[PDB]
Amino acid sequence: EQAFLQDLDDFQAWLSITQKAVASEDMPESLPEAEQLLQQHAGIKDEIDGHQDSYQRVKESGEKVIQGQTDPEYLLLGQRLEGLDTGWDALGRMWESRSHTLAQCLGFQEFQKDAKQAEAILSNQEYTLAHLEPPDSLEAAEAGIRKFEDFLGSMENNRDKVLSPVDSGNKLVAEGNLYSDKIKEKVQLIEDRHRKNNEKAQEASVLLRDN
Repeated sequence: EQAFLQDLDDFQAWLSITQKAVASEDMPESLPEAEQLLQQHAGIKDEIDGHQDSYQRVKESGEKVIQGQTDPEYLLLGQRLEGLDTGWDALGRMWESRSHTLAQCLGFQEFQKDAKQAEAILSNQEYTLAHLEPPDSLEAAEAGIRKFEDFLGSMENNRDKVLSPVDSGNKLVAEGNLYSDKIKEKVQLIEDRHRKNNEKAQEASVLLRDN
């Protein structure tokens, strides 16, 4: 009564250790962290699939071992095997659930990074659109117009960087991501500033041309 027990002891311990790791409530707070946890979770899956076969052998053998036995040792071993089946199923579900949550966390972190980039682009656009300098001379007049044209060119260049988080955000919300509240709010503010900047830039274009 050694090889079987050792393996049971071993698997149960591995199970206990893996359930704990998966039971973690640690939520990513950065995109690199989010990628880290995903990697670790992926590794845990490999360990789980790697233990499946041995789990089955222990399960099936456990039944034969206790079968027909009446000594306390076997009755206790029998209860222990019930635990194993439970913990094994519990682990599977815990993993799936944990995997599900980290994916959402990766999605939100990515969005957060892109959303912050768009906010910066937008703040800068707002700064430029905030004040127009009256030409002190012909040289200044040419410079103003030209500088603004390049500005308009950059608005067009960053267009994708601004709209990107809007599309990724809405999609996250559409998938029912757990951060939806924060995401909805940030997506709206971006959309609104993007809309206002464009309108304000169109008016400015006219101003610089007719004055």
